Amino acid sequence: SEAQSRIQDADYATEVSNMSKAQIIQQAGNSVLAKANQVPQQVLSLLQG
Amino acid sequence: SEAQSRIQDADYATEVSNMSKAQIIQQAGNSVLAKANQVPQQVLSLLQG
Repeated sequence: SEAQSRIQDADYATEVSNMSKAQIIQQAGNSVLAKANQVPQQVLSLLQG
Repeated sequence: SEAQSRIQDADYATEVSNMSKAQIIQQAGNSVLAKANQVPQQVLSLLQG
């Protein structure tokens, strides 16, 4: 049983850190997606209309 | 998709300048045409009639 515990029974210590890092990266990705979509309208500024 | 963008999708920066150039030439040519049609009647001026 202790043997089987070493292949199954994922250690939460690394898993929670991975979850936090993934969520942070997802938030950053949403932010940068918004900021990138905020770029083009400078061309409308060029059009001056 | 980026590759297809690099072939289509005219750069607006050059297009706006080209449009400004074309409009300026059009207006200047119209004015010069008016002047050219305003030239001839000196021949009537000669006739003194």
